[PDB]
Amino acid sequence: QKGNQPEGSMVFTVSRDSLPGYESFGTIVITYSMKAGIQTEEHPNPGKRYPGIQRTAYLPDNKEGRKVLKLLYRAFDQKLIFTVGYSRVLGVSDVITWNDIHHKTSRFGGPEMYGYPDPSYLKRVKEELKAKGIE
Amino acid sequence: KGNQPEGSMVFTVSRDSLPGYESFGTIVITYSMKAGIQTEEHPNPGKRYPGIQRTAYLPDNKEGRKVLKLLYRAFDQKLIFTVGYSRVLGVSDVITWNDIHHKTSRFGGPEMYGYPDPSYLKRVKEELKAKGIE
Repeated sequence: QKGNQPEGSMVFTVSRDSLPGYESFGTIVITYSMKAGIQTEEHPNPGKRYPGIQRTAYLPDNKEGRKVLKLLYRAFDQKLIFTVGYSRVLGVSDVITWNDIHHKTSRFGGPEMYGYPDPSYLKRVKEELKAKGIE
Repeated sequence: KGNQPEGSMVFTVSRDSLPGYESFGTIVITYSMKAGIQTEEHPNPGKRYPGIQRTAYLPDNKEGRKVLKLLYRAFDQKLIFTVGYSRVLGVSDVITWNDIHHKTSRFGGPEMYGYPDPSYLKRVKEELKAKGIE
């Protein structure tokens, strides 16, 4: 239902250029700009500061991509796109992290590079949103 | 020449404007950097670092396009990123910027690494000149 995402903003814009696998369409560019803050009782280490982050994600500008954009706005409103805590790979804590809804942060390079082509990505991200009760 | 990890730099444009640069579009630069193993040119040779993805923004005006061309040269000369200490993460052994500052937000001004910031394009050109890209 409702998460512990930091304060911040979500905006988007579009480019006429295409993503691999979606050559008939332009590209949605989502920018998240999240503020530095102090962990609340809603976070794993209350009282400890965390820095802000900035992240950009990409979607094809087609009916399905715009539906996912709408669902991501819903998740952002429900404070579910990001959380604060441990970041698995580096094993650092007290940082802003993603929250199990994967975003393509590269245009190209396929899944190895968190980019396109990735023909099942839109289906996968919808599954991840549904797991948060967002459909 | 620097010691930037393997990776790619691409750009595209949006018709929407950045604060302070009304009636020009927005250049969107995407950097896609591969995980790797530190070389002898890095601070901890032999240690692995994970890949990163970063997007940066510039106004699509004359000055912004000049900066884009210079950033392409810097990327070609392996100077945009390095591997080392990140104060944000509080660790080293990660892919970091290399003292060529990028705006990773559209909005929110300097505190958010975004626009408006009337002195940014001058600053980034100076930082490029410091690496001999001019």
